[PDB]
Amino acid sequence: HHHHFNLPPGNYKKPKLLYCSNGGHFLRILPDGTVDGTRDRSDQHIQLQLSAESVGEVYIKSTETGQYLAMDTDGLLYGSQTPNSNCLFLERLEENHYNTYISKAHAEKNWFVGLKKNGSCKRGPRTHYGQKAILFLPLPV
Repeated sequence: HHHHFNLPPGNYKKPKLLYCSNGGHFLRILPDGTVDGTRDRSDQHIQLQLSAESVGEVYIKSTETGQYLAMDTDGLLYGSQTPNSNCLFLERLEENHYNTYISKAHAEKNWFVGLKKNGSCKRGPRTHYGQKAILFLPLPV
């Protein structure tokens, strides 16, 4: 493609929690389709199942509700009931350590999945390489 191909180690067999180093929040997909982050590890909407379409391309689904993480045309994250092209993310390693997710549908603009220090999701255009907001650490459930 038009991006590097350094991939993170690990597999997709088990669901995971995506911990964002920015404010220490776990990515969360609420039932109402809202996406944000919470520090509460017992939350039932932070358990995410990642699966790969093609190598380096993944879907991120909440095991609790079955919703797929998706980014709209204006760069906002939301939970989609069905796995369409806007639910695909390029899963890449960053700084030889973290996981980052670029919206495939908007990869030319580098719109990343990201969380602010206050736990609210960042809007695509507002994300950039170099921010802690886009840096995630996957933890097995």
